[PDB]
This record gives sequence, C-alpha cells and structure tokens, in this order.
Amino acid sequence: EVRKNLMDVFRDRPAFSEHTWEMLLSVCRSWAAWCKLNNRKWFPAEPEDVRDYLLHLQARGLAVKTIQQHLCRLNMLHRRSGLPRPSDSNAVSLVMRRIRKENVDAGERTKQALAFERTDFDQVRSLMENSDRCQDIRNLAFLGVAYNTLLRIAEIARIRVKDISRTDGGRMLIHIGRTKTLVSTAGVEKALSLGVTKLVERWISVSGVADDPNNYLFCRVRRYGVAAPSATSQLSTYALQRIFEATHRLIYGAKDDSGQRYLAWSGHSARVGAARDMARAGVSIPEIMQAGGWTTVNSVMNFIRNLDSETGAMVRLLED
Amino acid sequence: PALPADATSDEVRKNLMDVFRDRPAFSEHTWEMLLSVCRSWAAWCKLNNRKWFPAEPEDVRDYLLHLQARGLAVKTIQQHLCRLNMLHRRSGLPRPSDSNAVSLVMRRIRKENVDAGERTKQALAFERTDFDQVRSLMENSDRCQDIRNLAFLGVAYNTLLRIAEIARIRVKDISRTDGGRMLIHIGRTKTLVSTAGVEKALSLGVTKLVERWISVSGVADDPNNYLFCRVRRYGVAAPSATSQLSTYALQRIFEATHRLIYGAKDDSGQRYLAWSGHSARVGAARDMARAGVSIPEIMQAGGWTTVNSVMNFIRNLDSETGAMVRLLED
Amino acid sequence: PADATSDEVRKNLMDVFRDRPAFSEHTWEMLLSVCRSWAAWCKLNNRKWFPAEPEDVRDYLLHLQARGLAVKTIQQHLCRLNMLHRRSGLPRPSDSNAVSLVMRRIRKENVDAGERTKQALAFERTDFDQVRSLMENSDRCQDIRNLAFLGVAYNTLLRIAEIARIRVKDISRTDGGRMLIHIGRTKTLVSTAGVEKALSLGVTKLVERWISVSGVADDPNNYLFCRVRRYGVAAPSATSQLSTYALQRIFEATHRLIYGAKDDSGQRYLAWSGHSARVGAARDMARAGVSIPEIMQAGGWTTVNSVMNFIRNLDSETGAMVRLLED
Amino acid sequence: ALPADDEVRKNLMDVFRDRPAFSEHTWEMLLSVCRSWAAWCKLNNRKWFPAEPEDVRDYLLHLQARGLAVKTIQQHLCRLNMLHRRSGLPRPSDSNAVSLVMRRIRKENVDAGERTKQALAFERTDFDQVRSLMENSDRCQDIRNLAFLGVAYNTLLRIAEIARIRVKDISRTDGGRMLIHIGRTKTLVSTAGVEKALSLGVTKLVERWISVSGVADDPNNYLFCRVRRYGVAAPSATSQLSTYALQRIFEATHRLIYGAKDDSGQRYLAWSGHSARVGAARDMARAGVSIPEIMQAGGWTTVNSVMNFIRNLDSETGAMVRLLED
DNA sequence: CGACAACATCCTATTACACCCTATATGCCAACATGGC
DNA sequence: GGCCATGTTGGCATATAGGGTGTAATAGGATGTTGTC
DNA sequence: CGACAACATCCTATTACACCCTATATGCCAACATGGC
DNA sequence: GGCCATGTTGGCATATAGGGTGTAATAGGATGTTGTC
Repeated sequence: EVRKNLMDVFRDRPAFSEHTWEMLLSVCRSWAAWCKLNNRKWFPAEPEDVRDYLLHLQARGLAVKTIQQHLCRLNMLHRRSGLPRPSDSNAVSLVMRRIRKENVDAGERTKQALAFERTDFDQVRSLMENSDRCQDIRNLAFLGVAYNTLLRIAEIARIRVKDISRTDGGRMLIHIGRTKTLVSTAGVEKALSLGVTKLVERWISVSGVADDPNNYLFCRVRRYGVAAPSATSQLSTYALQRIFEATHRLIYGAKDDSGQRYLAWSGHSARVGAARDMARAGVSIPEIMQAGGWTTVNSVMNFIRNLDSETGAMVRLLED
Repeated sequence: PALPADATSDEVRKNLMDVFRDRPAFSEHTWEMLLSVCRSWAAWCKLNNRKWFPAEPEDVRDYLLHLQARGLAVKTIQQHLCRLNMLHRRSGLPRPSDSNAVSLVMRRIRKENVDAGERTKQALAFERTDFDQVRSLMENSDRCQDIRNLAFLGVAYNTLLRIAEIARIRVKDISRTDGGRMLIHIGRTKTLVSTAGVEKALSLGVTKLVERWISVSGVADDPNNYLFCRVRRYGVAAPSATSQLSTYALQRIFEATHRLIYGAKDDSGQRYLAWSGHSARVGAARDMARAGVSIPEIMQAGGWTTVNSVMNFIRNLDSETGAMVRLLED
Repeated sequence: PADATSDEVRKNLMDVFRDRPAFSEHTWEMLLSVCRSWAAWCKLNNRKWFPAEPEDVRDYLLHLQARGLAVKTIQQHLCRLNMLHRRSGLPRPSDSNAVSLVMRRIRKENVDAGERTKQALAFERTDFDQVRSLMENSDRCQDIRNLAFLGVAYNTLLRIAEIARIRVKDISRTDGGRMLIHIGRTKTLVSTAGVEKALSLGVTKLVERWISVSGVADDPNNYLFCRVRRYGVAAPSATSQLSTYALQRIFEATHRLIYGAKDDSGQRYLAWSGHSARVGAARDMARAGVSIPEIMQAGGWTTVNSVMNFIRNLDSETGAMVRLLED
Repeated sequence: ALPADDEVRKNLMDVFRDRPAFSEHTWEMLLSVCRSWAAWCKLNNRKWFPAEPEDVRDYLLHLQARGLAVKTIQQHLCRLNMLHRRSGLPRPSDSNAVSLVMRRIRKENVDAGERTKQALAFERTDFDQVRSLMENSDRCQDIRNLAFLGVAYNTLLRIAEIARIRVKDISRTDGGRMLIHIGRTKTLVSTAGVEKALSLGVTKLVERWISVSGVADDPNNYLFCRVRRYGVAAPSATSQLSTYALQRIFEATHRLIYGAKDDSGQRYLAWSGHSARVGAARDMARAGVSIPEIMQAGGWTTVNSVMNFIRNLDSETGAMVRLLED
C-alpha cells in the first residue's frame, strides 16, 4: 500500500506543481544523505531521527521557514503513502517551535523584495523611451506590465498573443488562466493603462510576435538585437529576473559582495511596489484585493507591511 | 434504461425499485443526460473489458483520461463523473470520486486542459445598439414572422427571461398596468423562490410590439393559448395551447437575426459565434452597467445570486478596469 | 411517549435534553410538535415511531402532502425527524433513497401545480412617512411607543424578537446625537461583541420622546419597550420583556388604521407583520443605488444570496430595464 | 514538577523536555488552569486526569456559576485540550456533552447581558490636554511619562514592545525626526513594520528624556527606565521596566486629568496599554485615513477589528442613516 | 364576578439565513416532420 | 406525388444556476391572563 | 569560424498564499521590593 | 533605621494576535547552450 500508492501519486505528476515535485525530491535527497551519514534508516522516518535532523539544519544556519519546509516535504511524502505524519508526534512538533523561537530571539526576520514604486517606473521610463533597441523596448514594456497587472513573472511568461484584447477605450486586456492560487478556465482579466499599452504596442509591432496568435508575448532577444518569437518555447523566468536586475544595475550601479538577497530589484518587486503605492494612495481594501488577485486581507497586509514610516499617516497627523 | 443491464448485487435491486417508483423526483434533462452518459460508460467498458457496475477507481480513471483523449472539455468530464456518482449513490454504493485515484487524475485533467488554453466561452452580447439596428430593419415588415421575432427580441431583452420561460408564457399571463405597460405574470416557474421575480414588466415601445403580434397572429382568441407559437410558411400562424415553440427554435431566431446583419457564420465549429439565448441577458447587463445601474438592481433584473457572475459580463468595460489603471494615469 | 430501545440511545437523548438551552427554544417547540404529529400518525396507522423506518416516513410525508400542507413544511418535519435520530446516534431517515426521492417528488409535484413561498407585505419609506404624519403629534402613550418602535425596526432592520430584548443600558450615543444600540444575540450571530445599530436624527427624537413619556430610564436594566395598559399606564419591566405577538399586532393595527380591515380569504401577509420592516428597507436600499457591501452591513448578512432573496419581489414597472428602454 | 498524578508519561517527558517551545505566559495559564481543575476535582472526588467529558462538563458549569466570562471558560477548556492533545488522549472538546454545555454557557451568558469591553481611547485631544498640563515641569517623572505617552500615541506599539526599546535602536533621519528600530519582535513577520518613526514634537520630547535621564551613556540601555524618589533615574541595560508600571503611567495620568477610578470592579474605566492604539485609529479614521493605512499603522490584519474602534463615529453609521436623513 | 383594553401563552404552519453540494438548464447538431404552394 | 420553409425531437457537449441540511427565526389563530372601573 | 551576448538548466535556500486551529498578549489585583531623604 | 514614592512579581481574569499544514511560487549561484555578426 505504501509502495504502490506513491506510484499512484507519481502517475498523475501534473496533478501537483512541478516545483513541488522538485522540492520533494530535493528534500528527500538531503534527508537520505544525512541518514546515510549517521547510520540511520530513512523510511519510514522515525520522530527522533527527524528531530536530530531538523536540529542539524538549525545548527547549520538555515532559516526557520526552510526547515519547516523540509518537515512539510516529509509530511507530504509520508501522508501521500497513507503513513502517519512526522509532525503528529510531540518530539518534532515541539522542536520545530523551539527552533522558531530560538532563531527569532537571535534577531531573525523574513526578508521582502525591494520596492519598485511609481517614481522608479517613471525614472526608468525616462531612459529607455527614446532608445529604440529591441532589448530596451521589451524590458520597459515588461516592467510596465509587471507594475500594472501585479502578475507574477511566471504568469507573464505564459501570456500568449491570443489572450490580448481591447476595451472600447483602447486599453488592452490580458486574460490569465492559471496563477499560483487560481486554476480555472474562466480565468481573470487584468486591464492595462494607456502608457503601458503604447509600451507594449511598440514591442509587438517591432518584435514580430503578431504573426502567430499562439506566439508567446515576451520572448528572448539575441545579441545584436534580433528577436526570436516562439509559440512553443516559453521565456524562462530567470531572464525575467535578470531584466529587473539589469534595470536596477543600470540606474544605481553594480551590487556589492555581501551576497545578500533582495539587494537589487527582483520578480516580486512590482507586486509589493504597486501594493505599497495603492496603500499610500487611499485605495480601499476590495480594490487592492482585486488588483492583485487576492482572496484574503492578511496577504495584502503582509505585502504593504514595510511602508516608509517617516512619511506615514501618524507622522503626518501629528503635524497640527 | 433497459439497454444495458448487469446484476450481481441483489440488495441493490431493492434500492433501484424506489428510484423507478419516484421517476418524477428528477428532471427530464437529468434522466436523459444520465442515460447519455451511461451508454458511453457501458460502451467504453465493453470495448475495454471492464465491469461497469459497480465501478471502481482505476477503471474509471482510464475512462476520464479517455474522455480527455477525445478532446472533451473539463466541465463535461466532471458532468460524466457526476452522473456516475448519481448512479452509484442512488444504488447505495460509494462514489468512485471519493477515491484518491480518481480525484488526482481529475485535478490532473483540470490542470492540463487549463494550461492547454481551454477558456470558458461567454455568450455574445445582444445590446441596445444591436436591438435598435434590428428595430430599424424588421420594423415595418408585413410578414407575420418578422413581427413575431421582433416582439420576441423585445421580450428577451426587456425581461432578461430565459428561453424556456418565454416559451411557457400563455396569453392569460399578460396584464395591462395603469401606465398602459404590459405586465407579464410568470406562470408555472419550476422554482419555489424565483429570485428574478414572478412579474416582469415591459416598456411601451415593446408593449406595442407584443400587441401588434397578438393582433396579427390571433393568439388572444383563446386565453390559455401560448403567446409565442409557430408561424408556418407563407405566414400562417398556428396557435396551440397544447404545444410549445421549442427553445431551439428561439435560438434559431437569434441566429437568424445575427446572420441577417453580419452575414453567415464561420466555418470554425465553435460556440457563441452568433447570438443565442443568453445574449439578451448579457447585453442587458452590460447596458445597465454602462448606465451606472447598481449591481443589486442588475442582479435583481436578471435573477443572479452571485456578484462575480455579473462581474464577468462587464469585465471588459472601462467602468471596471484595474485600480492600478486609475492610479497610473494621474 | 418512549418505549424500550437501546441504552446508548436513551443516554444520548437524555444528554441532549439535559443541555436544552444550547439550542433555540423555537427549535424545541417545533421538535416536540413534529414528534407529536408523527407519533399520532404512527399510532393511527399502527406503526412504530422510533426508530423510524424509511417507508413509514415516506407514507407520512405523502400523507402530509395530500393533507394540503406546504412543501417546506413537510421538508421541516423531515429535517426534525433527522434532528431526532442524528442526536440519538442513529442513521438519518433522510439518507435513505425512498424518503429523499419522495421528498423531491413531493416538492416538484406541488411546484408544478403552482406554489410559491409568500413574502411579508413591504413596509417602505413612504409608509413610514405616512404613519409619521399620522401619529407623530399625539400625546397618547401608545402612539408614541408604536411610532418609536416602527422607526427603530425600519432604521435598524432588526428582527422583532431582537428589538423586544433591547435594554436601556444598551443604548449609547454619538456626538451628532445619533443613538447607538447594542444587539448581543441575533439569528446568525451569538457573541458578546455583538453589533451596533445606529439610528438617525428623527428616529432618535422619537425614541427620546418614548423614553421621556414612558419613564423606562428609571433603571438601565429596563427593556426599552414595554406593555401599555389601559388609560395609558406604562408598566416598565426588567424581568419580563414584551412579547412578539404584541409587536405583530402593532404592525397589523397600524396597517388597518390606514387601509381598513382584512378580508376573509385567509391568506397570509394580507397586512403588515414583523418581517415587513426588514424587507421594505432592503427594497428601499436597492432602489436607492446602495452598493452590496453597504447593504450587508445594514442587515448583518454574510451572504449576498439572502439579500437577493429579500429584494426578489421588487417592482419591475419602475425597474431598471423599463427605465432604460424608455430613454 | 507541578500537581502530580503509563505510555502518556513518556509523552509528557517529551513535552516538558522542549519547554522553550511555548511562551512563559502560556505555561503560566496552563499551570493555573491545571491548578483550578485539580482543586475542583479533589473537592468533588473526580479523576483529574485523564479528564472525563462529564467531569469537565460539571467543572465548566461550575466555572459559569462563579460568574466568569465565556472567554475565560473557553481558555480553561483550551488548556485542558492542550494537555490532552499533548498526551495523545481524546480532547474533551470533541465529546458531545462538553460541546453542548459550551454552546449552552455561550447562549446563557450572552443572554445574561455580557459584553466585551473596549479600551478607553487615548486621543489627540487628551494628549494635548496632558501636554498642556505637564510639558514645562522640570521633574524627571513628568518628562518620562510625557515622552512615553508620546511614543505610545505615535508608534501604536504595544507596551511590551515599548519596554524592550534600547538606546542603540534609536536612529535619526535627515528631516530631524526619530527612527525607532524594533530590536526583537516576538515573531518572524511584523505586519506593523520593524521601523517606526516619530514626529518633531515627539522627537524633542523623547530626546529631552534621553538628555535629562543620562540613558545615552550606554547604547545598550533601555530607553525608558525606573524613576526613584526625588527624581533619581535608574538607567539599566538588563532590568527592563515592567508592563504594569507602564500602564500605571496611563491610569495615573487619567487620575491626574479626571477623577479617581470609581469602585465598580470594572475594566477600562481608566486609560490602559490599549488606549493609545484605539485613540490613534479613531483619530486616523476621523482624519480620513483609509483602512489599509490604519491596519498597517497598528499591525492589525482584519478589517472588522479596526472597524470596531470607530463603530461609534458619524462617518461610519451605515446606509439607512443617509437614506433617512433626507 | 363582570366589562374592556391590551396584552402573554400555546400551538401548528411557514419562512429565513448560512454552509456545502449537484442537478437542470442552454448550445447546437443530425435526424425526422408537415402543411401550402 | 415534390419542395421548401419553419419547424420538432433526442442526443451529446457545456455552462449555470438551484437544492439539501441544520438551526432559528416569524404568522397567526384560539385561548388565557391582568389591572383598572 | 570564433567571441559572446543572452539566454535556458539545475539545485538548494527562502518566500508566498490560503484554510483552519490555538497560542500569547494585556488588565488589574494583593503582596513584596529598595533607594535616598 | 524609618518610610514613602514608586515601583516589581506572580497570579487569575479577559482578550487579541499569530502559527500549523498544504501547495506553489521565487532567489540566485554555478553551469551549460546557441544564433550571429
């Protein structure tokens, strides 16, 4: 049952995400390695061994949410085979909490993406607007779409040409079928502004993606400025990160050698940027939840949590 | 249903007896769909050598993947699975859907077909501009058919009723208000609580249309006669009071009206290429949204009970664009 | 009665009856009523009533149908037998195919014969204004109390039972003079935080007048409204609240005060009732163009379906579509 | 360890081994509830562990008979649930009887007239009146308290977070304001933000305190410290100012302004630790500041919680009021 | 005890809110249908 | 007889409503109660 | 052709979303604490 | 020493914030790959 069950879950691989099946195998790889190094059987995972293992991961210097992720992957591995979850016995459930508290006491916080607020969009726009290079048009159009629709980069990577339409006012409509939370055929329709519409029109006209309606919107642009529209090859998200990084480097310069995360703009920058800008502009809750595709408010808060408090509502209120 | 029959369980035999004892407990389009699904299931079971009752996880999974292989939609596969669940549950047997084997493959199909580019088709909008362009064409036609169809396009747009409800309208259902407007009192709606309301009113502009129809067709000669009936060739109307104009016929009216304006259809083989039964409702919703009518009044006009359903019909407007859109142009 | 059946069943039933206040009093009234009807039918028909057999219940529901009773009533009886058996720890009679299918069949048969659930006759803004201009100047105690009540019920959309449980210590105030009212227990929410219904200026004035003339402010624990005895003798109480029957008669007396008597057909909702206050206000908000989130806030709704269920009987003549097509 | 009484024993050793998994206060509530339960059980001759559903029922009804709030009883029940689930035993809340009497206690106590009380708001008007009273007085006490009320009203921080503020966590900006960096938050994610800022007046007040108290000597010193008789400041880098004294500031200020707390045995008759946040949220809602801004300024993660603070305002009186005022 | 206003109590019948669930519509085809020219 | 509108009837594909279940209210008539003349 | 810009691939570390469950703060009390006049 | 201002310490009472568990995404280095002047 716990052998010809997994091949039952493995049978329908696209039932779960790809990244899920990557991280599961990864965590299992690490777990197996640590188990072979310390002379311990790795299946089924016994609570004490799991405890010492999570303790090891803590001792190494890994974050809390990473360790919790391994424990969750072991949970999935066991539960998907009808076996008792490791996080059901106290020995693990408690040491997890202890690890969290001990790490937080050390002064540990979860990092967030670097803000890509409106002023940055403008400052960038006043640099690549004149330039008619196939790189600059694409990148600027992509920053525009990213800041306008608050979509994740993987979602912008799957935007086919046959999804773009138009409101009667001339604004573009992007239809998204699958997101991180929503997986429906009805999907959602994110509307673009006018400026972004011009920025993307100027890319569609030049790149030559208007040929096949099944073409991917954003595509790779090779060395000397030659585009390569494909309807089968999706533009990787890593490139979409490198675009943000390239822009940020273009403006502020190269980043240093500390090797720290979110020191430059990333794929999550536009989301938190638009969220912060909307929160700062008196936009109500349901509108912010709609613009970002959120079904909860805690998420919105978790996004706009790091607003610059010096120009906050309180400091402004204590003016009088 | 006596076309495929396998019997090994006799406890089940008592369970089906009550099902046949209370046939009216389910609608016609439910029994028809159940048979239409079970014949497919039995056929595929015969061609693949699998016992069709009681069904089981791994054998049903193959059937679902087979339905996906035929390029069918997700909601239709869900429909088949649901009918299988009905057949199983009404026989006192557990549902094959509960098992992880069928759930996982179901969600697999739902993910795959979504990534393949499957999109739910919303009906083509029949709006005020369209209807007025119809009323500029078929207005002074001596033909009885054009009068009937124009009156119908008036009722459908004005009342936002569904074709089956328009078909059930008898002559005695029509009242005259104090303001001379026609008050269509809905007869036998198959629902206790009719959220849309049980009396839909007409404007004067449509009232004169309906009046012209009844005075050039002669349906008001009998109080129990169906309002919209069939108009036979060379313009000979045929009242009934015992036979309804099929819904397909009304759909044919809509298709004829779209064809009459924008030419013949496409050789694409799809849905909602032309106007249909939902057209008047969607278009009216859009026209109320453009008129700044509040969502509650719209939902009360159509009879919807969910706001998102209405929001789907107006998502391509400028009224409900993004907040970021309004934030980026100031 | 009872009659020997299990030991775990008696213990469970006895356990449920023990903590009677956990459920509504009306739930118990109706449970005992349904059990009485079902038991009487059983003895008349020489059958056992516990545990209920799936085809004794069927004949019973068919009997109720042919008795002239409504669909939802039969439905309720079934749901209550279920409420008995599922608390007893027994299989529900609703889960057998006979009962469920005969239930659906009863519903469909009665609907196809022309049956619709009635709604309370609406008490709209125009009616509140008419009654206002009718009573507002009276020195008579009953008129003051009644008008104050109608004002509260129309302004707050509170169910009459919730209004009859309003104490003076529950009423606070805003700077603008607008009265605040704390409601602790409703039909959907049972919490200590409760809700804070806010009155307008005029309604506030009405309630102020009622408070002044009645003298219920002598104790914060007094119920806001109370019974008026002959010759206008007010009897403020803190131990005994006003019944909802009286609250209904207020509506009925007010309605017949304007539109004369009732006719002897026997149909329901010929005159105003307790629910009339809610419905009307809802149909006054939809017509006014009030957004959904603001309407759900003024009634304590968590679903839009109930709102639509409320305003479903709006006037189509002055509706949006007729307005739009006659431009 | 605590009130004594076989496979469960190993699991309780499991629980008591990893003790820093729960907060200290969690442990104290657990031990308190266990003590009350054990006492009531010994009085009525009942096996206090494993807790039977019936005995738990009688005990909950007893706690109700004592005149305790629904939330308190719920807390006791949740502690017994904690212990029982931590022992692998069936939680009493899962049984029918306990569920029934919990529902019952709820309905009956709500019908009794029980209410959840809101903290008395400490708004701008009150802060300015207080500032008008003190401000010039050259005593260390008044300076400290003024600075504290200032920071509390400015940052909307909870008193325990204000108590942990060290001098090294204070920064300065170009504008001439103060930037209080939260040293250690109790969590992994801070919705309220980890960088609070102060206005100019609040800045000059706080820095007046820092200047006159001598806490600037050590960057590791806590911002607010204990003040002794005749105004002797006691700067310490280890001994944190307690929360009860921090709210003593509030209620003593409320005494200085108004009268004295009337003997009714009630809460929120005076200002407490929550007063600043409530008052600030009310001031922002009054000023027209949107709900997201407020929720982020305070750290609240649900709209209704903030809506409760301003349920008595005029701008939020519902639609029927707008409909009728015509 | 009554009159009499104005209630409170009981009872069966019926509607109402909210969470989770599935049935019943419409879209549109190929396959028959039928009266009036 | 034939032709051609102008339909009608499963049948199958696909989308959208409506109902089950649980608990708690109101609707209203028949009857009982209660404090003054 | 060679450089090589401009990407895709892989693995591990870390965050994001959402439904659901419970932990950990504050309120305020009585009893105890300790410098500095 | 004494004594008061002015706190601090656990407790019980009450309320408000945060985490657990599942699934899916991104962050970014190290490494490999491909048209194209």
